[PDB]
Amino acid sequence: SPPVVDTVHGKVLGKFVSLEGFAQPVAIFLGIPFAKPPLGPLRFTPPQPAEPWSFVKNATSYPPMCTQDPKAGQLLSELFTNRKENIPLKLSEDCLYLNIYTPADLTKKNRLPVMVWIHGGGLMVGAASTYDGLALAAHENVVVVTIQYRLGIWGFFSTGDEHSRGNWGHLDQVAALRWVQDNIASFGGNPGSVTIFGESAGGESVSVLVLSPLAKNLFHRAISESGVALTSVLVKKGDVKPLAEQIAITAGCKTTTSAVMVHCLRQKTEEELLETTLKMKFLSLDLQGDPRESQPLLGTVIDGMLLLKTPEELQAERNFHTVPYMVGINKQEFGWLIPMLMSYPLSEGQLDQKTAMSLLWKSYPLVCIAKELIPEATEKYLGGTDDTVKKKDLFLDLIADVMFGVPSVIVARNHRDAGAPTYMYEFQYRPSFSSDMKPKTVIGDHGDELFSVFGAPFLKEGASEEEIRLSKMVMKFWANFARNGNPNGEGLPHWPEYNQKEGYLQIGANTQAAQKLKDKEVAFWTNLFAK
Amino acid sequence: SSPPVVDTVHGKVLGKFVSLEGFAQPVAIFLGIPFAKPPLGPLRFTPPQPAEPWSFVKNATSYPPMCTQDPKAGQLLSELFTNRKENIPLKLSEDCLYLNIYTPADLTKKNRLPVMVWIHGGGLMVGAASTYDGLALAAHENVVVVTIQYRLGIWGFFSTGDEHSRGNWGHLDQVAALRWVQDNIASFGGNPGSVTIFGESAGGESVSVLVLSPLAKNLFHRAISESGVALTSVLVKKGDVKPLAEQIAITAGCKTTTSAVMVHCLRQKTEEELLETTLKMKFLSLDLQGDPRESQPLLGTVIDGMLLLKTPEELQAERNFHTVPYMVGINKQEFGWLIPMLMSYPLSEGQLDQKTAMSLLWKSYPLVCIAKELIPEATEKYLGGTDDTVKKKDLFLDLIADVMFGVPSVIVARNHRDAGAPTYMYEFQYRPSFSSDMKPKTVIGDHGDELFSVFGAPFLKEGASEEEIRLSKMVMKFWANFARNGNPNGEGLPHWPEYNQKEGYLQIGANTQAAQKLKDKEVAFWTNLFAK
Amino acid sequence: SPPVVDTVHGKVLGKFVSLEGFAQPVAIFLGIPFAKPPLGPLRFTPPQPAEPWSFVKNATSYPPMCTQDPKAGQLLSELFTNRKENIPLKLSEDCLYLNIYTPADLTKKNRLPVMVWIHGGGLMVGAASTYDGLALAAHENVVVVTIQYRLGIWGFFSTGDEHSRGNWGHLDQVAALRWVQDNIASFGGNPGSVTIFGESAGGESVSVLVLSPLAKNLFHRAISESGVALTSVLVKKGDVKPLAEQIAITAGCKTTTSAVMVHCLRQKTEEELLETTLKMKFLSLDLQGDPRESQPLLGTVIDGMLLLKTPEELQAERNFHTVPYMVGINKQEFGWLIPMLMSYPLSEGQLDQKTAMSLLWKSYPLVCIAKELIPEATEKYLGGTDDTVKKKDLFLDLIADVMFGVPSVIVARNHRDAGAPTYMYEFQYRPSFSSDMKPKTVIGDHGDELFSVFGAPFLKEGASEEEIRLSKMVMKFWANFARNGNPNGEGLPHWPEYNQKEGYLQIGANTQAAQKLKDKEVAFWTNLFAK
Ligand SMILES: *[C@@H]1O[C@H](CO)[C@@H](O[C@H]2O[C@H](CO)[C@@H](O)[C@H](O)[C@H]2NC(C)=O)[C@H](O)[C@H]1NC(C)=O
Ligand SMILES: CC(=O)N[C@H]1[C@H]([C@H](O)[C@H](O)CO)O[C@@](O)(C(=O)O)C[C@@H]1O
Ligand SMILES: Nc1c2c(nc3ccccc13)CCCC2
Ligand SMILES: Nc1c2c(nc3ccccc13)CCCC2
Ligand SMILES: Nc1c2c(nc3ccccc13)CCCC2
Ligand SMILES: *[C@@H]1O[C@H](CO)[C@@H](O)[C@H](O)[C@H]1NC(C)=O
Ligand SMILES: *[C@@H]1O[C@H](CO)[C@@H](O)[C@H](O)[C@H]1NC(C)=O
Repeated sequence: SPPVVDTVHGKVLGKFVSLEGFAQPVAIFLGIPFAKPPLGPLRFTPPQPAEPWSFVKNATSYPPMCTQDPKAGQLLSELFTNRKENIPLKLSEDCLYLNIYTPADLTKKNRLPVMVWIHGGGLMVGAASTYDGLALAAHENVVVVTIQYRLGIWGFFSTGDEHSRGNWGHLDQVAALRWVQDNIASFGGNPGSVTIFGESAGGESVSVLVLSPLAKNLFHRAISESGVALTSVLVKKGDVKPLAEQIAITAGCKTTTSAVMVHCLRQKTEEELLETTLKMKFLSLDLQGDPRESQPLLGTVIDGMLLLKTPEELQAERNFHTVPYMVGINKQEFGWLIPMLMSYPLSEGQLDQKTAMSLLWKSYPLVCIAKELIPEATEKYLGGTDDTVKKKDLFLDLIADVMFGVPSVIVARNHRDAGAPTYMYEFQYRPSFSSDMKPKTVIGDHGDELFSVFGAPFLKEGASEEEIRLSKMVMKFWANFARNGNPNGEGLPHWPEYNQKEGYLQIGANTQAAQKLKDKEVAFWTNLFAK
Repeated sequence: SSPPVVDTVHGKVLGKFVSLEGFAQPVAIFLGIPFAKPPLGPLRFTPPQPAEPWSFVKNATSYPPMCTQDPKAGQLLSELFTNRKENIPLKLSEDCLYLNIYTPADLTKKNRLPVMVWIHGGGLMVGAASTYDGLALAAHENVVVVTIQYRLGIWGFFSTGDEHSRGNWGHLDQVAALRWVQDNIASFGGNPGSVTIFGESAGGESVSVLVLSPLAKNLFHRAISESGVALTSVLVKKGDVKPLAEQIAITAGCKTTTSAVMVHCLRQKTEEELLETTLKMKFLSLDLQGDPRESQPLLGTVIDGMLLLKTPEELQAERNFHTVPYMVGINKQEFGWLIPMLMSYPLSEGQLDQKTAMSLLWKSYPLVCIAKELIPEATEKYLGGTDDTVKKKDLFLDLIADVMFGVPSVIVARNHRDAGAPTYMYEFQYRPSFSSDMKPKTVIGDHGDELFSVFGAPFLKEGASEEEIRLSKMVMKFWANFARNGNPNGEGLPHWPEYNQKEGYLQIGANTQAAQKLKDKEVAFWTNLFAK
Repeated sequence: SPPVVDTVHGKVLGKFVSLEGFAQPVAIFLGIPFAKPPLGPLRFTPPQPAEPWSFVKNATSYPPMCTQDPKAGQLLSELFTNRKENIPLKLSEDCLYLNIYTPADLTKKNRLPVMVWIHGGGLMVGAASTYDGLALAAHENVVVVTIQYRLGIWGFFSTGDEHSRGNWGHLDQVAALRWVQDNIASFGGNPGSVTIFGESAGGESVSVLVLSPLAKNLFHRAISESGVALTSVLVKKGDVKPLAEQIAITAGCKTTTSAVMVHCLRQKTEEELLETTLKMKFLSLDLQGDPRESQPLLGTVIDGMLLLKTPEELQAERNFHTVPYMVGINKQEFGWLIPMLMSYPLSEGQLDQKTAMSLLWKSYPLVCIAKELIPEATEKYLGGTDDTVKKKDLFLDLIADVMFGVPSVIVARNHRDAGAPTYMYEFQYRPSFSSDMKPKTVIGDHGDELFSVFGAPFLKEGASEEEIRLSKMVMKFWANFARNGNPNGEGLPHWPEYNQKEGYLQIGANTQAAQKLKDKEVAFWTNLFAK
């Protein structure tokens, strides 16, 4: 009969789902509320605990995804899902739910490691239901939890002061982790061993939680995939008041004071805030006016609750409570996916430096390179050869290194020097699940590792023995890390720890260890930004 | 100093004098003259009506607003296509049926200069007349330049397929502006007996549409279509238009019970709600999700029974159209950069394998209409010649350009010629210094590049080489000679052969010379392919 | 291939439908517009000519029915339709359409008689699509046309002055008759021979058209089935201003002036006017307050365009169209359907005079019998027996006679005395198509003749031979009347003309002639109301 688990707030009914090659059916619970719906006065406020229910709550239907651009959200889900057919999702402000995939025999007593997944999507789009934890759970014997949190205006609107601090979405992630602590034992998970992992904005969220005192003791291991707190495009520094006013004005609100803007925005309907979102044209590279004034995403701010100061300052603090941390990147972070989703103005296979400099300046919101420095940056990367074809490839490497490569290594180095176990990787592989619109030459594009991590080869059809093995290896590395804070194990290539030798693992068709990931790039960019 | 005051049928207008270096007679410029009644309220989705007469003098010296459209796309396109020094920021408004006049004539005396009426492009969804400054062309060639505006998007082309909302309101506005020219241009030193209509892209398709429409009879005497004709499928809705109409009404929160209900409901919506609906439909952007055959890139021309009695193809099969001198042209790389960029094509890698190419070509259905079964043959034909992946990408862009512009342009020219009318063709291949900085140096003759020569950008903007200056002078000469005689030829200019059975055409660029049989093989390949 | 006809405003495409045993198929055209949609500023104004269309208009789907109580309209359509299955109809203010059923060979030239049907429904509900003309058209070789007209508030709102005269629905009826004159020949119809017929409110409409100068030359024969201009409830006499104001107030409008009330009601959405309609509780007997103040329906008024004076004044003046006129009633007009639809308070097979008197006073809006006269009226109908079962039956008769019986005979008499051919009938048969909720004892209830007139026995599945025989005879009489202004013909029982002998036909399983229909009832009520 259907699995029924008892949680703090009430009973929940899930369903059993078997996976070829496993005798123990996985118990799946969809749409479990971990907080009170952020509706009405609750919009733009920290999450409150869910209210208890009387009988058995049916947890067998996908929850709606947080309000976001429905077309961009659906496209993204289609490109990222590990399941056979993408699941159409409904939109709603009532989205603070989480899905659980437990391989534990609930009739007995278990304490399996827990892996909490934080999806990406620039903090503007995305959903938990996009990711099916069936394969990872069944193959690695771990409890997989996929959570949701407020996005866009709903999750990050900030006036820069106490009337709307911001980071609601991040507070939601924290609320989910607190929920896991109080309830995961009932699903056969060990609250004493929770690993948080995510990619892109999800990786940046994990990185933020790692530096936050609010998340202390809510997790014991962390994994950031293609995204950290130093990925400047997701973190807003300085005064955020101007942005708040641009949003309120576009929404048809007065900007008399912070309290007035917030109060007015709380009165707007979901559709009105969604229409405001579309007018702001987020997720897109603005090619008009001054690049310095364009804000393609609404993200993390230094609110004073979640983050006491900038991530750059919080890293140097060699004494906070640490946890094993794995930080990785993909070979071509800006190879296709991101540029495509941002309508990046690149269509020619040949790029000249004059144009490169123009594009880089227009890319200010993503790279933050002062106009006076564009020449140096461009010359450093493109002055290499006289092949304009190779020049555009190097240009894509430049964006990638600034957005993910250098930030990741800098975070890893600081985590290491803080005395905590650190691991790094570089993923280079072109999955068969890639979009038909993605050139075959792109290898290790943003998000390419997700298919291996969530066992797509075991849910989706068609996959070479090589792709299947790669997924088994990756899931093993990730689950081993979940269990012991060390990815190593028998039958797996050796993954050196990221110490002073800066060893890291190159993951792909052929997997081996290497040293000094992005060494020269970090040196160059650190000196450039120093100016 | 003393501003020029002209007497129009509806009242007096006051303009301003502007001097262009190299000419004694200052050009009299009149901005924002209304040629129709503001299409507000119950007038939305109906034919344009005559402007109301006014007393005293109407000050015509401020740019009029551009018709309601995506403000970000509208403004960006304006910056990319303007020929003046600084782009003029424009206001949005449903009250947009205005035109600007640039007359080089001496209004104190009598003048009958040839008149050139410009119709801007922008997929019938965006654009403005003010983007194009007629000062240079007017002074340099002694012609009266008129830039007109017309309703765009929902306001200009919403159609229910029946009598409740036939559609083509934007084209009816173009007709009304031409009618205003006939009745008023003489007062500005123009000759209503010699009116030339020219436009680029959607503007070119409009010109082509006017050539095939009974409503435009005796309104123009010469025509020029630049990069766009009535056979550019994407702009001409063929088949049942009801589905698109219902989808627009639904998005606007309207019931679809009957056509009259849809129309009545949309008429009650505010300008902002319709603009929000427009932004939600996400027009002029490649939809990468779902079935490509359901994507609706834009709202456009329909066979309404008033403007167009039947499809363009049928109208030309039978020589049923205005046999005025016609110049049809294209640029070397129509889909080179500007359009793929504005439509958000996924070409960040700049390279492309055949499998990826067939995938995008299929997603490009709304633009090219190539059945999935035919994609392999179409792709093999263009990319199979080389193994280089970057080159393949270049050939892929040529393939899309040939289908949207190249082939349609030649087919139209041939039908116009075979109808015994004077026909001319050209292929523009040059990269202006006024190109966007984000546009690589390898893109030459991209969509819109010829506009800078036609409107004398080298004489209004700065940094033009002597070669570019010489090109613009030659092009304006050709265009104005054509406007004057229906033949572009003149002393001092390369010989431009007429597009007859020999199919001669002019290659315009750094090197300007006559050639023959433009896109001959391509027309043959595609005419056969589309026949299954 | 499909039938394509050329009409003044353009081409229309219909469809061929064959009837078992008929060689030539019937051409059917559904939803042809005969006027411009009465939307926006056209609400509460006379109908305007329809705009022409350019190609071929597809007229093969049923048009919507004019806005009205959706629950009530659907129920009524289901009870009256002659089709095998009732068609669900959509609501819309855009409802000025008509359906055509022509048995003619369109490839030739035909001049078949035309019968224009005006549906009933108290001028508050109803639809043309409820009535299928296939059978009547094929069996009698006549062109059948079913029309629609504005209903309720949209069709009859009147301020009592020039700012909103009222009777928009009747003007819509005139517009359709005008369209028939200009276009019917194209459908094989003869504009020189048009017969208008309807039942209930449609019967009253036909009666009003006979008295209106606006309809001269639009028809040549008329048939009123259970309803005439003397059926008081459908005709507003006196000052209509108070009702106008009550509707305005219910809709949230000010009543400062007529123009202000009209202008305000024009800005209301269809839904708002429908909600106002529901709050008014039309088509329902009000059991609260003074019976004299309740208005169960919005109807005809003496506007000065359609009607220049009350029917009574126009009859005395002998000022009207002297076309052949057939006027009939059913045995039990208030037998079940109407009392049921009005939520009439009667659930006992027995009724005492005291209760009867209270009910009759409550029925004021339907009968207009002053309270001081209630005793005499009641004593005259019930006082003859002690059987309280027979008393309630007699109570229903009294309502029926006052609403239909007497008014019909008086109208027949005035028409006869005006020198025009007149015929009367009394229908007494219980169709097998009656509702399952209608007691078997009710015979000749309101609307029962409709199934015979429209040939339900030929469209519905398996009707008894007796019922089939009755319908063939009725359609025969109706069609002979249509072509000759005299129903008589070969093989049909003799139907005497309604002259000084006052002969009329008793239609039923046994059809025979009789004399002096409701003669004593008319004498009684005429004397009573004269007080
Ligand atoms: C005319 O309209 C009808 C109804 O819209 C079309 O009929 C087809 O679709 C209807 C259901 O959506 C059905 O009622 C019809 O039975 C169905 N069959 C056909 C094709 O007749 C019809 O195609 C239209 N014809 C024209 C000339 O457009
Ligand atoms: C919306 C509108 O009508 N603006 C018009 C303005 C106003 O008339 C003036 O600013 C006076 O208010 O001036 C013009 O006519 C003009 O000078 O050419 C252009 C423009 O169309
Ligand atoms: N996944 C995305 C990320 C970023 N931008 C994006 C923009 C559009 C769609 C997806 C995105 C910025 C860096 C973090 C990841
Ligand atoms: N997106 C388009 C633009 C232009 N023409 C177009 C023609 C067809 C389809 C899309 C188009 C002209 C310049 C502005 C952009
Ligand atoms: N009140 C009346 C109702 C109906 N018809 C009527 C016909 C005439 C006069 C009053 C009527 C049909 C059913 C609903 C009520
Ligand atoms: C739970 O809901 C699902 C549909 O989402 C349904 O299949 C199932 O019957 C429900 N369980 C119970 C017992 O309500
Ligand atoms: C005409 O309009 C211009 C622009 O606003 C203004 O500067 C000028 O004073 C006006 N002249 C007249 C005639 O009012």
